[PDB]
Amino acid sequence: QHFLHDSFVLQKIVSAIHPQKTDTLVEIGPGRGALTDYLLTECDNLALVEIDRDLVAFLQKKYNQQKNITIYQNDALQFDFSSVKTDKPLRVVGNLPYNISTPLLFHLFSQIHCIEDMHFMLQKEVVRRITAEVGSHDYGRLSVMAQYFCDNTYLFTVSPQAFTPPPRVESAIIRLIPRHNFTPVAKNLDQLSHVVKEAFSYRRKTVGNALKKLINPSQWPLLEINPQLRPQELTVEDFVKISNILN
Repeated sequence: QHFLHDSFVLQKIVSAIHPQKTDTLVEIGPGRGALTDYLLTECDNLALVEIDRDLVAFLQKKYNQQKNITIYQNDALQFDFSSVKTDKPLRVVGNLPYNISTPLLFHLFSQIHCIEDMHFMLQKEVVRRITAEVGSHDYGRLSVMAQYFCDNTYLFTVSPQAFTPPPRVESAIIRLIPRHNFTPVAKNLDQLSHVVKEAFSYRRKTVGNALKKLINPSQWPLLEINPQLRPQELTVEDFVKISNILN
């Protein structure tokens, strides 16, 4: 676990989020509450989600007199964010390890109607992948799903020296904002997830070969997609189009 301790970074995070007392926030991976201590004065309610028993015990001692802090000892990967009963979508924030980043994001996406926006500290590489340009070596399954669900923005890089103990690599803050008002929509989100997972299973296949069990040769022209391209060359809407012809 890497705990953020640099006050400049911490304040920079608060500024990016711009918490308001209208807001209900959920912080995943609060650590010692370094960021929490800034946030609790700026919002209506702040729920902390953490699986570690010792961390939670420390947090409970720290915040049991704090009216607007609520603490959940739960697995964030299984957490039902709709169980935080409030009138408005939640603002999610947090500090995530690499190994849990994709599954936590996908989990949040599956409940995205519950979520106003997200600000996370992640390993810089993950942020690059989330915000990757079509065609790049960083553009893959994570890129495609995250960019289908959200408009995503790299905000700034954070050096290892900001954390205790320090990570081995650069970190970064990313903003993800659920999209609305776009067309075409994927009519079936499971179909979309399957198409994209299959497409990127073997990155060096042509998409035609990758998806040969799903799309036959006569269908590629209907999608106006060149099946000789590798999947990394397809746009998010290309994948949405693939998904929709299957439903």
